[PDB]
Parts: sequence; C-alpha cells; structure tokens
Amino acid sequence: LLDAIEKAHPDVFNILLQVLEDGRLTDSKGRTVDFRNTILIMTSNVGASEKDMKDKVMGELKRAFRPEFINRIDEIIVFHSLEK
Amino acid sequence: LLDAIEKAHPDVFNILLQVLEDGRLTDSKGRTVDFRNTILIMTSNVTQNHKDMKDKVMGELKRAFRPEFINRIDEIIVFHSLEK
Repeated sequence: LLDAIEKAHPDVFNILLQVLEDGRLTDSKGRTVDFRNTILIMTSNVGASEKDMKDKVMGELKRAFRPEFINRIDEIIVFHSLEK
Repeated sequence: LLDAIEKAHPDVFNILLQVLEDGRLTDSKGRTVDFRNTILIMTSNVTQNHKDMKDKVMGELKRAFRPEFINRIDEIIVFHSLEK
C-alpha cells in the first residue's frame, strides 16, 4: 500500500514502473526481489477538485506524471464522493 | 509542539500527515515510532467580531494548505484577542 503517491518526487516513480511492468526490483546487494505475488495499491487524491468526473480526473492524471507510469496499471479507479 | 506552522514549507506537513492520520512515523533505518500516545499541538497566526475573524481565518487556512491535512486534525481552535 503506497499511500499518497501524488506527494513524492516525480522521480521516485521510476522504481515503481520497473516494478509494475515486470514485477521485480534489484537492491544494491543484487538480490532481484520478486513482486509477482503482491496485490499492489496506490492511493492518491489528485482529482480533489472534482462520469465526466472520470474524464477530468484522467486529464489531471495525464498532467500529473509520465504516460509511461500510467501505462503500467491494471485499474485506474476514481472514487466518487459520498452522499447522505 | 510545532511553532509558527505558517512559515514551514508544506512538505513538512506532508510529513506530519501520516502522523495525524495513523499515529506512526517511520524514519530511515525503518524504525516505526508510535505517535499513538502523544498530544500534538500546532501554532500559527494566519463580540461577533470574533466570529467574523473566526470564519475569516478558517478561510485563510483552507487557502493555506491542502484539505487532506485539515481532515486529520481534531480541533482547529481560534484564540480570541486578549481583552482589557
């Protein structure tokens, strides 16, 4: 569970993209750790402003960070606000 | 006790965000320290005149930093001017 990816230096996402496409990291020692059995989640409220909601949020995402990062993703999920 | 939070750069607040939300900080080396049992106080300076000033500085606060931060805090206390 990577909380609030929105607020991390846009450079820190590149490790994540290495992870998402293939499912592995390599630490300095060299042990290629295997992420391929791990349900992975990222929770960033970027459309905080506001089905058109999906459209605007996707726009703010495309602007938020690289298309390469977005392409490795299973389901972009836009949580809708709450009601009475 | 954090003093004069109006001056700190918001990244410090994005640090405290996890503290307020879940009561735990993890520093480098991975030591997870529990803020679960700490009373946390922040400062700032950002009849019904007191009420008007109250809503005024509430608005200035909402404009100050993100809403996801304000959701964490139990009380936003406004201190009325000292009277003679």
